[PDB]
Amino acid sequence: TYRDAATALEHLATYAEKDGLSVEQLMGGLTYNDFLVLPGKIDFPSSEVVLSSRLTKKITLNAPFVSSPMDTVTEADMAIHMALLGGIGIIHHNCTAEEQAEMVRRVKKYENPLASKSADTKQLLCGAAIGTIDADRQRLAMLVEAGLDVVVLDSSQGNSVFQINMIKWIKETFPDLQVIAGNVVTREQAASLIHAGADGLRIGMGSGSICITQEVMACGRPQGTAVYNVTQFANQFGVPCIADGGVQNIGHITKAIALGASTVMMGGMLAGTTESPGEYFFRGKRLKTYRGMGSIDAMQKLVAQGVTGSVIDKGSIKKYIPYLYNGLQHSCQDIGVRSLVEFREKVDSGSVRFEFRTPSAQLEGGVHNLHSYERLF
Amino acid sequence: TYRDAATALEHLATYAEKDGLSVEQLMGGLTYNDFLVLPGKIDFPSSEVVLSSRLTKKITLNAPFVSSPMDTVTEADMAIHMALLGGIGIIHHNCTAEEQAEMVRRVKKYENPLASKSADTKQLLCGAAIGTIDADRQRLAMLVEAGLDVVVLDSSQGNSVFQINMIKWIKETFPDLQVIAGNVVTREQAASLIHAGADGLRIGMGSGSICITQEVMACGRPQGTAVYNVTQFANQFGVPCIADGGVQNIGHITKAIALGASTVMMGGMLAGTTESPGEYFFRGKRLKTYRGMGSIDAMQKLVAQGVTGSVIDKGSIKKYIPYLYNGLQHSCQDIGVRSLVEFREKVDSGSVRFEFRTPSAQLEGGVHNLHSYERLF
Amino acid sequence: TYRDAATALEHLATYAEKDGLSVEQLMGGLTYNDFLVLPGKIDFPSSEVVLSSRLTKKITLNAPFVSSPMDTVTEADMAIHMALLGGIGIIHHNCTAEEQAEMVRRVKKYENPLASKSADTKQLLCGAAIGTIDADRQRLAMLVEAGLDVVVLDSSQGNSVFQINMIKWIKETFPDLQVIAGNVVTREQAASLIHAGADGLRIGMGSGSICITQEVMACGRPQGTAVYNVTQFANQFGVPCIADGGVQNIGHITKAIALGASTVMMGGMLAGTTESPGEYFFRGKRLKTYRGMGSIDAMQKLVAQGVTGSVIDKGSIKKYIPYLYNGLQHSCQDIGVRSLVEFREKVDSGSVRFEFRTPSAQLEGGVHNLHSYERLF
Amino acid sequence: TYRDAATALEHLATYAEKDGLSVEQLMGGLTYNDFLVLPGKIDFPSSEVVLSSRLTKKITLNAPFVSSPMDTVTEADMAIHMALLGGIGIIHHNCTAEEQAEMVRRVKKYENPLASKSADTKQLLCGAAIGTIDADRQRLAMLVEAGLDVVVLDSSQGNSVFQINMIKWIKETFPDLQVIAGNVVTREQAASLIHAGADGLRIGMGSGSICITQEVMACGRPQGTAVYNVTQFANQFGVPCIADGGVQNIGHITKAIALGASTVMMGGMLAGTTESPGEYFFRGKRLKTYRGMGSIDAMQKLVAQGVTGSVIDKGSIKKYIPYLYNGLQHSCQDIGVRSLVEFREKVDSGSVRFEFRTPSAQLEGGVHNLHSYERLF
Ligand SMILES: *c1nc2c(ncn2[C@@H]2O[C@H](COP(=O)(O)O)[C@@H](O)[C@H]2O)c(=O)[nH]1
Ligand SMILES: *c1nc2c(ncn2[C@@H]2O[C@H](COP(=O)(O)O)[C@@H](O)[C@H]2O)c(=O)[nH]1
Ligand SMILES: *c1nc2c(ncn2[C@@H]2O[C@H](COP(=O)(O)O)[C@@H](O)[C@H]2O)c(=O)[nH]1
Ligand SMILES: *c1nc2c(ncn2[C@@H]2O[C@H](COP(=O)(O)O)[C@@H](O)[C@H]2O)c(=O)[nH]1
Repeated sequence: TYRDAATALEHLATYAEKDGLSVEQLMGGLTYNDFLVLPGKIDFPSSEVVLSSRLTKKITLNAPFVSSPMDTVTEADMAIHMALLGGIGIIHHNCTAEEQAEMVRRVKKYENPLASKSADTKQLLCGAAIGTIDADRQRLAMLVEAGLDVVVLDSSQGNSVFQINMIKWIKETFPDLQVIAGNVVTREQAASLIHAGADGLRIGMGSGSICITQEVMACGRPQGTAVYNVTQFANQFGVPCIADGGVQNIGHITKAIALGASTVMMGGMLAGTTESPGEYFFRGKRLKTYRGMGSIDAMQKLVAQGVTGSVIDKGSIKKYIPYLYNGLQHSCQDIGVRSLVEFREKVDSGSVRFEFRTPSAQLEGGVHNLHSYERLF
Repeated sequence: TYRDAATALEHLATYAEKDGLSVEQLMGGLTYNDFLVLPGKIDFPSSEVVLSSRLTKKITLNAPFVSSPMDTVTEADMAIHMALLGGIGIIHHNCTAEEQAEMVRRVKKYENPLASKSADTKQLLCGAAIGTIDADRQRLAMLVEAGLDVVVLDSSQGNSVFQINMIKWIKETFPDLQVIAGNVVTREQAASLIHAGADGLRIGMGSGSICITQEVMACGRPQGTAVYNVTQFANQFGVPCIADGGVQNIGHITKAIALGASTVMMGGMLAGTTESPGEYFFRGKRLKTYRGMGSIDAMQKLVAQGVTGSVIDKGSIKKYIPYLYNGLQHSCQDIGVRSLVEFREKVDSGSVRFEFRTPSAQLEGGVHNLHSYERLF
Repeated sequence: TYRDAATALEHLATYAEKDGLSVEQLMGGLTYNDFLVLPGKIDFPSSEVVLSSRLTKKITLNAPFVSSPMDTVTEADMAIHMALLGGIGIIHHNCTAEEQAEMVRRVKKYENPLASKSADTKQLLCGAAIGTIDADRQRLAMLVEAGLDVVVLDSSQGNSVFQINMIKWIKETFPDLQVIAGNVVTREQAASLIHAGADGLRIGMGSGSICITQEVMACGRPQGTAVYNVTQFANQFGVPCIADGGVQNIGHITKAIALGASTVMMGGMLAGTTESPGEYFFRGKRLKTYRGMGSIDAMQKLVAQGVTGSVIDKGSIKKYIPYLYNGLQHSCQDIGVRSLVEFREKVDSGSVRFEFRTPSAQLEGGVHNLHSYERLF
Repeated sequence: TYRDAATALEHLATYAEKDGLSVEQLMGGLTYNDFLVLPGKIDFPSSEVVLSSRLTKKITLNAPFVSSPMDTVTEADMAIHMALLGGIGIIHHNCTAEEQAEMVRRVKKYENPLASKSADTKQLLCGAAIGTIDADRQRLAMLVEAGLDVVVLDSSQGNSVFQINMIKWIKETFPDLQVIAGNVVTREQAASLIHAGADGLRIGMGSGSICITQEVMACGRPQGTAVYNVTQFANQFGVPCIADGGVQNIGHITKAIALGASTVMMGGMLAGTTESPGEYFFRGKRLKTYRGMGSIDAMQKLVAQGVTGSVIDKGSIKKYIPYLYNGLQHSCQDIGVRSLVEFREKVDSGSVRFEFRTPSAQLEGGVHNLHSYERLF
C-alpha cells in the first residue's frame, strides 16, 4: 500500500525538521568548498533577484563586489569601472600619498542605472586603503580632499592599538567618512574594532590565493568559519562585513553571503582583467603579474607573508562583472530567494538548508572522469 | 579454552546487531565512493538474478539502465539499442520539435526477450526530454503523435512553478503519458513534484561528470545523500526515482540502487559508444565529444553550468550494456540478493549491511602500488 | 613549584587510562595506513623476538609469511623457498590438475632450522589453492596424493553453499588435510565457514593491489576493519586467520597482526622476486608482470575483477624474507613485545596502545619536503 | 533594531566561552598542518617579543632553535654559528670518538649579545649526541674533556633499559652534565626517562622529513599529538622538551611551542645551508645531500628506517636563523603574546584559541588558483 500523492505536501509535517542542515547546525574549521546550499522553490525569474548590499553603515551598493586594494588589482581604471558596474574599488597605497590622491581624483572627476554614486554630487563612489601609522594621517587628509568616500584600514591583523587609535582619530576628525576596519577573523577582534567605531569590517586571514600568513605566522582561520563567527556577532550591531580572500567563483560568493557576509572582496579573480594595473606578457599564454602586498617584490616597491605569481588573462570586467552578477541572480533563484536581504533572513530563520561535502563529494561536484575538457561564459 | 565450531552460528546471537552498518546508520554529505556494501550469503547462481526495475508508476524495465537526454549521448540510434537491451533512451531536445519528433518516430517504427516494448503494440519504448515553457506544449504534442511513451521534464532545478504547471497540464491533456519530473535532490522538492502528479523523479544536481553547477551556483547535493533522502520519501508514494549523474562503473549502479534508486541514468559512460551521436576523432586515441547541455557550445547549438570535453571510445553498447547487466547480477550475488526487489527489501529491513571508507580505504580498494597497469571486459 | 622526578612513575596513576587508544577504542571503515601502534618499553634485544605463527588449527609456522596463490607469484620455486625461510607457499590453480600436482610434488620431494616441515616426514610444507566446483574434487585427490599439507578454497566471496559443501566433503574424505576457507570480511561469513569445519580463514575483499572488486561489485571492506571484526570472532574458536591483501611493507604486517591476524598473505610484494613465475623484461627498468586472477588475461589462460600490471624487480626472497623477518622483530621490540603470542595478548588486554592518523599525519609519517630521494635494505 | 557599538565589548560576556577552541578542546591523531592559532590583541611591537627558551633544567637559550645531530646537518661549523645566533648545535656521532671530540673542541675554543655561552667561561655552548651502549661511556668521557655542555642520547625509541642505565650512569659520573633523553612520543615513555633523571626530553618518532619509521616499524605518533601529550606530563616536572621532526616553516615552530614544546629541532631546514657538512652539487639546481641516520648510506658510513635524499641550497644560517627569529616574533605579536613564557601561560589558561583545518581549509591557507608563483625572505 502506497501513500496518496495528494497528501505529499502534508506528509512533510511528519518529519522533525527540513531536509539538510540549518546554518547553525552546519557551523569544524571548514571553508567554502566544504559545503553546499540546498535548492529551494522557484516561483520567479532570475532577473527579479535584487543584489543590493551594504558596504558600510551608510553606504549601500547595487552589487556585493569589491576590488581588493592591491597594486596588481585596483588603481583608478579598476575603481572607475567597478563603480560603473554597481560595485566599488579600493585603491591601494603601495605608492606616494600624492599618487594615491591623484588616483582618487581621477575616479571622482570621471564623467560619461546601477552605478555606484554619491547621493549628493552623483560622482562615482571611491574607496582607498591606508596604513595605521602617524604618517597616514596626512595621507588620509589628502585622500579626503580628493573626495574619498570610504577608507579601508589595511592590515593582516587589524585588532591593534594603532588601528583602534586611527579609527578613533578618523571618526573625530572626518565624521562624514566611512571607515572599514580589519582584517579580523574572530568575535573578539570584531568587538574591539566595532567598539572603536568601525563602519564596516574586513574578514580574512591567510585565505588569499597569494597569501601564506597561515604558513609563516601559524595564525589565521578558515574563511567560511571566520565569516560566520564574525558576522554572527557584527550583524547584531548593523556593521556590514566584507568577505575578503579565497573567492574564486560565483559559488564562493553565494556561500560567503550565505554565511553572513554583506559584500565580497576579490583580488585574484580581477587580477587578470584589462582594467587591472600591470602589463600583459606571454608564457604561450597571456598572463598578468599577481602578487601579495606582503611579498618581497611588493614591499620592495623582512619576512614575506605573500608571494609573487601570475594569472591568466580574464578579459575586461565590463563582461566579467555582469557574468558574476547574472550568475549570482541564478544562484539566488535556485535557492529560492528574491534578494540578498531575503537570503540573509531565510538563512537565519533556518529556511535555507545546507549540506556537508566529503572529499569524494567535492570531486563529484566538479568535472571528473574525462579525457579532456575546456568556458565559464 | 576455545569455543566449539558447532556453536559458531548460534554465537552470533550474543552480538547486539549484525556486522557493519544498516543503511539508516550509514546515512554527512557522502556519495558513492564513500562507502561499500558488505557481502552476504551465496546460495544461487548469478544468472538467477532478476534486474527488473520501475522507471515510472506504470512502466517497468528489464534493466535499470537509462541513457541521458544529451546531444552527445542519446538520439534515435541510442534509444533503439537501449530499448533492445532491456533499458530505455531519453531523446534530447537540443533540436527543433520536428527533428525530435522524427527521432521518436524512428524508434517507434523500428522492426527487427528482455527488450523494452509497449504492452499493446509491441513497439520499442521511447523516452524524450522537453523544457517547461509554453512553446514546449506544442513540442510535446508532436512527440506524443510520434508515439512517445514517457516524457522527462528537463531541468537542473525542477522544483519550479513552471514545471509544476507543465506536469498538471500534461496529466490533464495526455493522461496516458508517463511524466518524469526533476531534477531534485531534497525531500521538499520531491513532495512538490509528486503532489503535482509526477509519475517518476529524476535525482541529481552537480554530480554529473561534465557538470559544474555546484561550483557556479553553490547549489546541489552529494549524489549518495540525495538519492537516499529523496527516495526514502518518494518510495512511500510508489514513485520510482532515477539516480542521475556520477555513475562511472557497475559499483556505482549497485550503490545507487542500494540507497533507494529504481533506475540509474548514464551520460558519460555511454558517450564514447558507437551508438551515441557525434563522430570519432583522434588525439593518438579515439575520442568522442561529450558536453553538458549547460555548456556554451550546447546552448550555442550566458552563465555556463557545464563544460565541453571528450571521452575515450567505449565500443558498441551491444557489448557494454550486457557487461553492466552481468556485472550487476554478480554484484547482487555477492550481496546475497536474487532480485533488485529483494535488494530493496533487504536494505530497508537492515539485513544488507554497509561500511564507510576512509580516503586510505578508497585508495586500497582500487589499483595501487604498481609500476603500471592496463581491461574492464 | 614542580613535581619531584622520583614520583614520575607513580604520577601515571592519576590518569584515567594509558596514553593513546586501546584496540577496541580504535575500532569507521579504516585500514592500515589510518593508524599507528604506540611504542612501549624495550628491555630485550630484537633477536629475542619469536615470530611463530598459526596458519591453521594444526599447522604452525616460524614466520607469519604466506605467498599468495597467483600465477605471477607462487609456483614450485616460490613454495620451496618460502618454506625454507620459515613461511609457506600456496600454489595457484590456473593450470591443469596434472600440472598443479606436479608442482606440489616438486616441493614435497625437494631435499637439500626455521624451515617449515612436516612433523613426521620432515618434508617441506606445501599449500595449494582449488575451486569449489565438482571437478575440483578430483583435482584435490591428485594434490593430496602428491603430498599436499593444506588446501585453500580460492574465492573472492567464500561464504557460499558450494564452498560450504566442499569444506564438509574434504573433512569427511581427507580428515588429515587442513582446510583454509575464504575469502571473508564479515563476522557472519566467518561463522558460516567455521561452522562448516574450516581450519583457518582467509581475510580480504578488494584490498589487493591489483584488485578492483570494490569498484565493480560495490562489495568488500577496508582491510583493517575486516581483519579486526573477523578475527575478534574467529579467534574465540581458535581458528587462525590470514590477512590477505593490501600489505606493502613491514608496517602493514605488524598492524595486520596487531588487529588479530595470525599470518599475512602477500602477492604484489613477492611478485617482482627471482623465485616468482614469469620472465623479467625492461621498460629502462627491470619488471615482472603481476596480474589479478580475475583479470581478463589470467582468466583467458566476462566481467573483470582484477587488472594486469607490472612491478619492479625485488631481487631474491632469500634476502627479502629475512628483511621482513628482521624488520618485524625490530617492530615488536619498539612496541615492547617478545613474541607474536605476547603481542596478541597485550593488544587484547589494552596494554598495547594505538593512535589515529589524519591525512596530514600520514604525509608527515612518510618522506616529505625533499627535492629528491632514493633503499629499504 | 541594532545593538549600540559602545556595548560591543560588554556583549562578549553573553557568550559561553571565547571564539575558537582551547588547546585541551583541540587535543584525533593530528599534527601541525591540521590546525591554526587564532589571532589576539596587538598592543606592542614585534621587536619587544622575547624568545628565551629552556633547553634543559639548567640551560636556557635566547632562541628555541636546535640543529639536529645528523651528519648532513651539524658539525663544528653549524654548532658554532647556531650558538652565535642564540641557539645550539648537537654534533652527530656518525664518526670516531676522537673525531667527535675534536669537533666539540673546535666549538668550545672558538673566539671572535644573544650568543649562547656558558655562564662561567663565556665559551660557546655545545651539544653532542651519543649511543647508549658500553663503548659510548668512553666516548662521552672524551667529549666531556673537550668541554661538552649537554649530551643527547640518540635513539628512535629512547624508552629502553640501555638508555635508562646510561642516564643513571651519567648523572652519577658527570653530575654537572645536562642529559637530554629520547626519542619519546608517549606519556609512559617520558615518565620512565624523567624518573631515570633526564634533564630534558626529545620528542618525535617518524615525523622527520627523511624518516620512514612509521612505514617499516608501524610505530610512532603524529608530531602535534606527541608534543602535546608528552609535554602536558613533562612540564609538570619542569623538564623542557625538544619538538624534533616535521618542522618545515616558522608556523610549525609556533605550533610546536603552542602545544608545549620548549625548543624545536631542525634537520631538513638547515641541511641545505652553507654551514652544514657536505659539498654542493648541481641537478640545474644547487643541492646538498640530506639523509636519515637510519639510511643505508649513513649506517654504511640491515633494515633502513631512513632514506637518502637532497634539498635545495638555503644559503647561510647567518641570514636564515634571523629570518626564523624575526618571523617567530611577528607570529607571537599576531597572537598577542610578548614572550614564549607568556605564550605558554596563555595557552594553558585557555586565553590563546585554536581552530581545526579541513583539507580544503589547508589548501586555502596556502597558495592556490595561480598559473605560477615564486621568496620566503
Ligand atoms: C596575506 N594576505 C594578502 C596579501 N596580499 C593581499 N592579501 C589578502 O588577500 C586578499 C586577496 O585574496 P584573493 O583570494 O586573491 O582574492 C586581499 O584582499 C587581502 O585581504 C599578502 O601578501 N599576505
Ligand atoms: C549540470 N548537469 C548536466 C549538464 N549536462 C548534463 N547534465 C546532468 O548530468 C547528467 C550526466 O552525468 P554523468 O555523470 O555524465 O553520467 C545528466 O543526465 C544531467 O542530469 C550541465 O551542463 N550542467
Ligand atoms: C580481486 N582480488 C585478487 C585478484 N587476484 C588476486 N587477488 C587477491 O588479492 C591478494 C593480493 O593482494 P596484494 O595486495 O597484491 O598482496 C590475493 O592474495 C587475493 O586475495 C583479483 O583479480 N580480484
Ligand atoms: C627516523 N628518524 C630520523 C632519521 N634520521 C634523522 N631522524 C630524525 O628526524 C629528525 C629530522 O626531522 P626533519 O623533519 O628533517 O627536521 C631528526 O632530528 C631525528 O629525530 C632516520 O633515519 N629515521
